[PDB]
Amino acid sequence: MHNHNNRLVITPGEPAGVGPDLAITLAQQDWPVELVVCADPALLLARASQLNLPLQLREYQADQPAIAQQAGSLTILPVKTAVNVVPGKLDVGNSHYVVETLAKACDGAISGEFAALVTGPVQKSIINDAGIPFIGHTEFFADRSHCQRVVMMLATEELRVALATTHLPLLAVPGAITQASLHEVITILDNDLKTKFGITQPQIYVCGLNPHAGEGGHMGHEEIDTIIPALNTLRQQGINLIGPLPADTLFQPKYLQHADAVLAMYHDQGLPVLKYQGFGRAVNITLGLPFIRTSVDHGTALELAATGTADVGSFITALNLAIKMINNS
Amino acid sequence: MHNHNNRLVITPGEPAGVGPDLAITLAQQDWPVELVVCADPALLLARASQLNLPLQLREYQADQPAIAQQAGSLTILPVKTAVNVVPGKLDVGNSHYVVETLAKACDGAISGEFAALVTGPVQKSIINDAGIPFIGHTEFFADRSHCQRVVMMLATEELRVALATTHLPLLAVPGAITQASLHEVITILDNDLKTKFGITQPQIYVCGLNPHAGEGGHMGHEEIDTIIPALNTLRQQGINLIGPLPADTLFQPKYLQHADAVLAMYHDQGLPVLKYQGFGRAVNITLGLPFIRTSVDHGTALELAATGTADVGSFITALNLAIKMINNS
Ligand SMILES: OC[C@H]1O[C@@](CO)(O[C@H]2O[C@H](CO)[C@@H](O)[C@H](O)[C@H]2O)[C@@H](O)[C@@H]1O
Ligand SMILES: OC[C@H]1O[C@@](CO)(O[C@H]2O[C@H](CO)[C@@H](O)[C@H](O)[C@H]2O)[C@@H](O)[C@@H]1O
Ligand code: NI
Ligand code: NI
Repeated sequence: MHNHNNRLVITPGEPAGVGPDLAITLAQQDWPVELVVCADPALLLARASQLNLPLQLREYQADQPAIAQQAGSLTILPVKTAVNVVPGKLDVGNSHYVVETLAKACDGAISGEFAALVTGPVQKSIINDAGIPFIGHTEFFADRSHCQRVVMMLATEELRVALATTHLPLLAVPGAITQASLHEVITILDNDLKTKFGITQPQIYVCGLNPHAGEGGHMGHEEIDTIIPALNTLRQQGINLIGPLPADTLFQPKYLQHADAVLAMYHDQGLPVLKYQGFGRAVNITLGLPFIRTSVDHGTALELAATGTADVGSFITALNLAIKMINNS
Repeated sequence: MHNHNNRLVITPGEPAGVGPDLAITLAQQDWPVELVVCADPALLLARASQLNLPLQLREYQADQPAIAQQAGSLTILPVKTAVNVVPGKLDVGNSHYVVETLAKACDGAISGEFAALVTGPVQKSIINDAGIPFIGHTEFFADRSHCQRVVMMLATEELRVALATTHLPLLAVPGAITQASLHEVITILDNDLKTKFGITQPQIYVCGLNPHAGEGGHMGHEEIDTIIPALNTLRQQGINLIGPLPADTLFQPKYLQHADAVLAMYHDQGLPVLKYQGFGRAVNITLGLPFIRTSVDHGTALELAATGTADVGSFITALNLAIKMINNS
């Protein structure tokens, strides 16, 4: 989107989970944008009561100017649960409700009614148990957006890793890396660093696939046959790319500090460092969608729902990042 | 070895490299053990001159009591270079000398003449160019020790990762993990944590091979078919093992803090986090050898030889770890 307004939509997600707690907790401070929470209002107020935190919900008025959200409030875009919610207890009765809040939030983000979509956790199993096709937010938003390719990034305030491949068995990773696949992934990554993170000339640092980036062909051939040629084609199109580098070189701070994003070839090459340094404030950012979407990188934490022990760090950081992307855009 | 004396052998390694600088720099403080440096004495004194640091070499007297090394000195076990050494310039003429210092140091560590072997960097190419079979210190010491299996560990003062597999292309990793291979690797790892690190009941935490440790068979089958059964056999023999866990769970500090060592299944699953947090003070420790051996985790840094800019952190930490292993043993 070339223009962004001053309203963000938040879906708390699974009502039995901690998303509601976390939304209510986020709401105890002032924000520079309007926080439009798509959720059941009774739930939020009752969860706020269970946690002993105050909360006033303001009706969402689409035709009004955004009002920067004030401490002790949220702006509600009300959607009703079908059944009573009991914290910690999944109930198939409320899955239509969860997915409805996603649909609404996604439709808004698409049109630009909402400047960014920030998501709390949902539970795939209970959604499926209600007969609704669902894997994650990513596929639901991609399909509803008619978005043909997305790229996963995990990011903290200080470090961004994107993945060339995601939830594949290790056996399948080398075959899944092609020149075509890397072309698509890096184009999206470079495009969003510019358009979403507002970095005019992103420096993207790339991991080899093999240990020591293949050590001259002595420890694998994928760097020579596939990665290097793909990067060179992209550099011809103007994308600033350094690598491929050994992962255990690149992930030293002395080099990391130079990267705007790192592209890991596979899940466990990239995520461990981020989680190590993340202090539980890591944020999932879905690239390639036609709008800004950030997310918590934890689950529903059902056992912690309504306890006051759920950590708000991921959600606060997700919302913080969203807001910078709205602006640095 | 059931008993350790108060003498450590240091091989500075490649004379044209930074190993000599680093040895001379280590020597500017007091140590609780005797530091027997197997190297050319003219080289060390000349490198000390180039770096403007003082240095007195004490002749090594095997039949005397160890004397705790004093600041401004080393104990020399002299071995002559064949040709003049020029910092930064590899010379095939001196490779026989490098390998001779390794042989001597290794023979001593074997017999218990030396309580631990700590190695500076060597350069494989120049050793090979002189017609001498060489890959690394590890294979040279393993073969000379008649040691049938070694396990690589990278460790800092705060975190230890061992690897189930090392310098293999990613394609080869899943096939290289067997019940047999994991049995051998974990036996060695557990044995050395007890005998070398002095941890009576090591808690070893194990990564799955696949992302999310295979997610119940939905993201790979190796955890179910191979890893889990291997760990259960080992737990029957009394080895305390937690996992397999997702790498991007396990490498969070909140869980790491509980592990005495982490076993990563492959190189890039384990090393990046260690290097990230290592601040360049990471130490390679070779497990399974019949003596304690620690090492720098950097190369010869030829361009930095005699500049005073080479970082001593890895070497200081390597020597520090060696000394604790001598004692905690
Ligand atoms: O040993 C590293 C190995 O990685 C490659 C890429 O596959 O090169 C990387 O490392 C080089 C420094 O060792 C850099 O000059 C290069 O730009 C970087 O891509 C291989 O060529 C090399 O053998
Ligand atoms: O999703 C994790 C995945 O890993 C396995 C091992 O392959 O189990 C690990 O994680 C469980 C918690 O989710 C622990 O109970 C277990 O001890 C640990 O090994 C799989 O069983 C699971 O599907
Ligand atoms: Ni994942
Ligand atoms: Ni390596």
